[PDB]
Amino acid sequence: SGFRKMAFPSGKVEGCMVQVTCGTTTLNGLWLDDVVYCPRHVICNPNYEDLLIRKSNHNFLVQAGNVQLRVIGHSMQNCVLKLKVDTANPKTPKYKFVRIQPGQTFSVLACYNGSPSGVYQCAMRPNFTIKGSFLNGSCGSVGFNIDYDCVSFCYMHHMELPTGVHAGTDLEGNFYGPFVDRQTAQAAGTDTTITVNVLAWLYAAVINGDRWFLNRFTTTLNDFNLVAMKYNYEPLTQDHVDILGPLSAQTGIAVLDMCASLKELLQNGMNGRTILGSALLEDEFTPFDVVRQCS
Amino acid sequence: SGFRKMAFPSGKVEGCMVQVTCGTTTLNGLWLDDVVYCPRHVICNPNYEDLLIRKSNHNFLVQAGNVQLRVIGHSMQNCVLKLKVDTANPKTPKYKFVRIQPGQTFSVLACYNGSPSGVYQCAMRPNFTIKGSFLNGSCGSVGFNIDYDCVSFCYMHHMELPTGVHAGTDLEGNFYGPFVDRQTAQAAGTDTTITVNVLAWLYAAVINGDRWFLNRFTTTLNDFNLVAMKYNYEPLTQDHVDILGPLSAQTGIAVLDMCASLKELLQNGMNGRTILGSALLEDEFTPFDVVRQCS
Ligand SMILES: *C(=O)c1cccc2c(I)n[nH]c12
Ligand SMILES: *C(=O)c1cccc2c(I)n[nH]c12
Ligand SMILES: [Cl-]
Ligand SMILES: [Cl-]
Repeated sequence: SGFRKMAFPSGKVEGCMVQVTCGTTTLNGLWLDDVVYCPRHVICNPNYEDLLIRKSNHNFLVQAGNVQLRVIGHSMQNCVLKLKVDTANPKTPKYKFVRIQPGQTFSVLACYNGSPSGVYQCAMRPNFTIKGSFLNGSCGSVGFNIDYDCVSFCYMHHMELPTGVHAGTDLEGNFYGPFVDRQTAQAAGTDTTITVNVLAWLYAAVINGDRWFLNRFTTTLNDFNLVAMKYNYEPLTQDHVDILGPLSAQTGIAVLDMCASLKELLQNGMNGRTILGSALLEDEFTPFDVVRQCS
Repeated sequence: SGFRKMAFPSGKVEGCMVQVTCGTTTLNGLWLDDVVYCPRHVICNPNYEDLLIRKSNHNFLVQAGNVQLRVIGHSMQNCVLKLKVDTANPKTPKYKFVRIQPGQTFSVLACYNGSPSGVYQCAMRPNFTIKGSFLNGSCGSVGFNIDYDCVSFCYMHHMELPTGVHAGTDLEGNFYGPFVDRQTAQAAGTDTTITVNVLAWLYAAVINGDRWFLNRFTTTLNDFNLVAMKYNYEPLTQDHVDILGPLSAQTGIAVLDMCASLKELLQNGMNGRTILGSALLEDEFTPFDVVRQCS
């Protein structure tokens, strides 16, 4: 019983975190086999190809705890620097670089000066920002999922935007969203609520005995989607209805009956009631998150 | 910027988690130096001294990943079993066994069959329960804080109570609260809201630019405490006012001015507004948690 924002155990990622310094700029890197990955900003209008051609291997200080790693090669891939080192990280887990979709969740290991500070779950918002928790020095901190023994790295932290939300890249240095790794007027676009996640979370609440918000009513996909649009919820698709199948089955509540409940919650609010300890409709749990945690 | 329920990085604890089996009962243990700690329930009205005297070392299967640990001694300390093993855990961190107070937070590493599944933050409620997330098999999962390099273990998971909340022990096997490790009519007592934490979190919101709920008003400790009692909030003490000092100073808001804001929030509710992404007054962040995460 119970329902928490649960992160993956961070051990496998902690053994990969290093400190990278160039000049008087320090930030975090990720040490997998004999490569260290970090934000190319570590070498800072800028023209990064110009800035990098002016560097040598000896201009990069990499520290894994105490041990200094010798840099023997450097190259840029999009917004990430790859520092080749003379030692394979003996703690390298099985890993993959995957890009996630808006609406998907991942764990963030927040790190300062190469030292892990804390782990929390995040969703990629529809507007390709994340509502993270990051202070000066967290640049290079990574986001990940773990399946069996395999770490799927999906995010590397770069920027804080003016609304206090966060912007970064996948591990091949491609930004999520229309953001750049320099100072501009850039701002988060308008965001939406992740409908499939809100329905997943209502399923979690049912599995955990919160049933107050249910009703005998139903609706069609199309009449649901007309109320969705009105309250800045993204459209529900048949794929979404299909991925909610296993939760529908476990609870005996049709997806379109759960939609009728959500329409009533959006039209009436909660009348001072809570669901799974929240007074608002939570949208940062995926169907997979609910199945992973509930039973 | 941002404010998340952040857990400690779990690596140091993951390297200590083992599986313990006795008969057909399996649960989790904690392997520190040459001792394994687990819930004595693993040997299950029961009379545990009777049950334990009937066991031998060979009746305990301890598995650290694949490696079977040889049990060379067994003893009971309150509700915890101590299995002496022939090998010191080479991954033992610096550690302490500390008992926490109601209102204090800790990280939970939820584990199944000796394998870590997920990490989340919990508070010890005033009624000495925790609102955890635990499924069958999580028995033995531990709660902890980390200071520098030192793991302070504070909780070992035992029971789910009929409201779906959780009960366990400190690492010397002394229960938090008036609970026993057997089936009875036992239930959580009435709970209260942790006032000092709610004020800490309002400070976090200010540090992060949520200031809508502030007012020009003040109150005394005693007039605050009269509204506290009415809404099932615990009393605020001068110690509490003292521990809020550093957050008061950083924000320039007197503790008793923040109390006046809280009284208004309790009397009026939020009028459909949010604070740090919540529509209700959050009480599971300590003053230390806010200082740790904010700046
Ligand atoms: C990390 O701190 C980081 C990464 C990319 C761009 C920037 C900027 I402008 N300031 N810090 C950055
Ligand atoms: C762990 O599962 C555990 C610990 C203590 C007591 C009990 C009981 I009764 N069922 N499971 C227990
Ligand atoms: Cl790999
Ligand atoms: Cl120690």
